[PDB]
Amino acid sequence: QLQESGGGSVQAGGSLRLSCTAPGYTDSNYYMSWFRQAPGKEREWVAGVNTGRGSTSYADSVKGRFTISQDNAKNTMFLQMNSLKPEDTAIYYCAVAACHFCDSLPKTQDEYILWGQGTQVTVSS
Repeated sequence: QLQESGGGSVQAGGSLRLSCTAPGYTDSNYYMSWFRQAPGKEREWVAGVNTGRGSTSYADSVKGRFTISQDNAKNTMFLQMNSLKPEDTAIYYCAVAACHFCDSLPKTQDEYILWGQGTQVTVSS
């Protein structure tokens, strides 16, 4: 029951902005991460934000082209994806977990509690 939007197809070098909203999370601090999976591969962590600290982190394959930006509303985040390349084509998934210590952004699949459907991103040359 996450709200995800922004996916679609874009030419190579273009950009998209993925949006993710967690309805109950105006309370709490939380981890929110993006994972992606292309048909035939595992689901890799892409980027995430630790609202408890205020910090963001990125996988090396997207570092310098993907940035997370907060919203005025504290239960929503955006992933701005620039200079997209074909191998960024995949289903992108938002994931959220309420935060106790707010101690370190987790980078695997199984430590996140809430998941969306995923938005599909297709990059064509």
